[PDB]
Amino acid sequence: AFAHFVLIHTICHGAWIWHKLKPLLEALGHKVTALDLAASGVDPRQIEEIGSFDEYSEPLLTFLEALPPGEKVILVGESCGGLNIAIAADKYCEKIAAAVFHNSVLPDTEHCPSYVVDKLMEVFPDWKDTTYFTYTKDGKEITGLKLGFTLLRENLYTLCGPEEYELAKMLTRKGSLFQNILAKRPFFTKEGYGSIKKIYVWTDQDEIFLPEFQLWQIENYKPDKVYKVEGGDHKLQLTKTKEIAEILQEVADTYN
Ligand SMILES: OC(O)(C(F)(F)F)C(F)(F)F
Repeated sequence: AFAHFVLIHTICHGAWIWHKLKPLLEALGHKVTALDLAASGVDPRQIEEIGSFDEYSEPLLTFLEALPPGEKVILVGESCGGLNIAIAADKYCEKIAAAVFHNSVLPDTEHCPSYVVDKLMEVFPDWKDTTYFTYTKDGKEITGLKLGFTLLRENLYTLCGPEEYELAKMLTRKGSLFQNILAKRPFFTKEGYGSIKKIYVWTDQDEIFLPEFQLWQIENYKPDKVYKVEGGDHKLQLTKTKEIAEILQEVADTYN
């Protein structure tokens, strides 16, 4: 079967990390949309204009609003992309056949939206040469960040080629986890987000979202399906592109 995959990058990244995976899925017969979220990739906004993870998710929400009645998509989110999935599923659960988490945060419905991110900062507290700044938007002080190049090299793109790591140094932008805004956000609902099928893809070779955090998330909010990819790194759509496309074909053949 063919599905329409909507690929959702992580913060400080853009549609471009999917540049290898999107032609592979299309060569399998699938339709693929690779969005730039607010102030990400070649989106015209800067991060200081964005006051929350919900506003940051506007390109995905606008995309889902434009789907004609009865068209469903499979959302695929990498790293912080799981939070954009949770936001989208609370507005458009009928339009989501399934959600695939790719070395991604897995929000739940029993704790606050920031919960999984609070646990990530405890498991991975040293972001090496990542720099931080603050800005104010709608009376809230938000901590922005720009991922350090050594963190990019060693923890995110560990096993990627120098031409893939070069794209990350050239294209990663200032972003924000909006953690303090997520902490005071209403909880993801059981009827929207809680109702969708969740497929959890990960590698125990991930150098930022370490096995303790990912195994902690699997036990915290049980996925409908778990796939463990052997080897690769945090960017499995670059180091294990073929393997991710095979898993996504299986999800397409399972969830309607
Ligand atoms: O997903 C990241 O890019 C961040 F957005 F959380 F910073 C990470 F991989 F660096 F953690």
